[PDB]
Amino acid sequence: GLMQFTLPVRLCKEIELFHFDIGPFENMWPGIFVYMVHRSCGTSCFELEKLCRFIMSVKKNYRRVPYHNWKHAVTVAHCMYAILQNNHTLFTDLERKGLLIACLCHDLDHRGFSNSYLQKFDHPLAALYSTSTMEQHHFSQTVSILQLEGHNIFSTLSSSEYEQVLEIIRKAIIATDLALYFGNRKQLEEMYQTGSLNLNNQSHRDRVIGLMMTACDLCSVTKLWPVTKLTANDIYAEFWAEGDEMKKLGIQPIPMMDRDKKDEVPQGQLGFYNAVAIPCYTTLTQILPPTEPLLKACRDNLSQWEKVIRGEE
Ligand SMILES: CS(=O)(=O)c1cccc(-n2ccc(=O)c(-c3ccnn3-c3cc(F)ccc3F)n2)c1
Ligand SMILES: [Cl-]
Ligand SMILES: [Mg+2]
Ligand SMILES: [Zn+2]
Repeated sequence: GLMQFTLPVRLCKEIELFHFDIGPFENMWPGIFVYMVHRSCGTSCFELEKLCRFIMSVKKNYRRVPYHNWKHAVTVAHCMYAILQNNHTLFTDLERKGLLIACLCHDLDHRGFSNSYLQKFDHPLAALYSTSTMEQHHFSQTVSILQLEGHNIFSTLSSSEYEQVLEIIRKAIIATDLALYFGNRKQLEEMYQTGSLNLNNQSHRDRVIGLMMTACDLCSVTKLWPVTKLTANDIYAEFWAEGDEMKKLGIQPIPMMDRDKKDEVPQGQLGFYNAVAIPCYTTLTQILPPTEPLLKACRDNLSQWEKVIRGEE
């Protein structure tokens, strides 16, 4: 039990900060995640043998796509770690366990295509799961991996603790469907502003955990500008591949996905910051004040894109 994961000094210090980038060394990402579980949760909350085997099976079931890959999973898990560590006392033992795993597993077996493309292609997954298509698949994949021999990291939880954590993970992964984000945030905005928000109301927690998941998922817009700008290439590589596939189905894609309209990206980023990312981190900061650094970094990156449009870069 007395085996700690230890990171070089720079990573040890910077991993605590919201804007940490996990770096280009793939083989350090597992250690970085176990490190975050040990500090967030405890060295006893998982059997290392089972955790390690769970992490490497999850890694294996992420695909070699430009953005929705293993690096994305660990990046989203790290943002969640930063939130839990800046909000120590507000979350239960089970919520800390469930949510880091939820974040690691939230895009399992992503193919690089939106729910929309699956529906218009008429993919079997779109028949199995009529809404939040990929997110139901992601949870399904999470459950399948937990059930491989020697992979059940929740074994030593009671039957009711176990049912609770799988329920936390299911809602967390479903909430990463950005189509559900708009309504979730509207409701949390209303409840905060009437003083009706109660963290003892489970269905209020559910919504707050929902908004944290959107925050962690979108967290590439909260990094130092050079990280944010370079992730955007990966994001748009997937978008333009989906646009190509739309044109193959005979559908003109939205401009976001059309690689012909590559000139419109800077304005498209402003819309996304203004319509999605700024509202998301604003409402998160209202509910969880210590997550303000995510709103601040997001605002800095909005300004960086405004400079791109104004020809200053
Ligand atoms: C038209 S809309 O409903 O506003 C809508 C639907 C889907 C994607 C975007 N969108 C546009 C521009 C971006 O930069 C991102 C972005 C930034 C960080 N993560 N993501 C992201 C988020 C996802 F959910 C999926 C894939 C992603 F790259 N997302 C907008
Ligand atoms: Cl601590
Ligand atoms: Mg997803
Ligand atoms: Zn994601």
